[PDB]
Amino acid sequence: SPGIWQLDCTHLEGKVILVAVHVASGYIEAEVIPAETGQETAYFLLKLAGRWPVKTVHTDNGSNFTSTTVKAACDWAGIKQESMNKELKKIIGQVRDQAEHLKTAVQMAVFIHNHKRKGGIGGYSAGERIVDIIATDI
Amino acid sequence: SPGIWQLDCTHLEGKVILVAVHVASGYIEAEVIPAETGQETAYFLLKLAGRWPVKTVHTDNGSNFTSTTVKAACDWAGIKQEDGIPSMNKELKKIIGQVRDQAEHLKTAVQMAVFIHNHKRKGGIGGYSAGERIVDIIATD
Ligand SMILES: Cc1onc(-c2ccccc2)c1CO
Repeated sequence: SPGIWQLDCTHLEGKVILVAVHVASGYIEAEVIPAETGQETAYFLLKLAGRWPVKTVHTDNGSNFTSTTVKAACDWAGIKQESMNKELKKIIGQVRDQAEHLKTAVQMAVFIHNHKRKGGIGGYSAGERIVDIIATDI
Repeated sequence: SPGIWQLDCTHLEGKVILVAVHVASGYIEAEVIPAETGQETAYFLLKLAGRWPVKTVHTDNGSNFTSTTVKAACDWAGIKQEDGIPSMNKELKKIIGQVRDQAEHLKTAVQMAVFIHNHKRKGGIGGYSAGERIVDIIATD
């Protein structure tokens, strides 16, 4: 399960957020982009794979995955194509106040989501789960 | 020393590459930006700090770091900003030169070069890559 990611889209304030969730830990990355395009997705995946060892992404059916540029990026990076963010809507809502731009609220919420300890003393954050899973794997 | 990151910039084809180096591992993260503004740096650091446990940052003390926007982002994320504290730039431009022909746009070749830097075995076949060192270094349990 170490290299499996889920990628999905969300539309807010007539704008687009790509969210990737590392499935075994619930760790996320997100970015706001103007539109859900092949180019934008492919750049996103390339960033992702250069940072974590991505093996497989699960995506929705959308055209932005079928593009020639996304397939070239996947081939180049060795990625094979095949709810956790409902919390991210919520966190985006709780911090919307604290910033002018959406892209800033998005990133603040990613920070909050990844650093938040689940459970009591002895708990782990998503950020800690992902690094532990990967370290263990090696 | 595990939460220390150095920030740096490099220029190419007349655009700004913002680079974050994890000091103890060599792991790099990088984005191409329109210009070295307060806002673009703050946005960069905030994305960084949401992805890794960023305790400290060293800067070249460029003017984008003296901006209130950056200092306010560091604050929010609990990062200690350390301006003026002393290449990767050369090694990265050379890797960029090797993949440059495979990408329409610079930004894309930047992420390809980051990927290659992070996956490269350092030393012999018995060794480990930057991507491997950082997780090993950062893993708490
Ligand atoms: C080989 C290999 O196997 N896993 C990784 C890796 C890459 C990025 C982050 C963490 C691990 C690598 C290269 O860095």
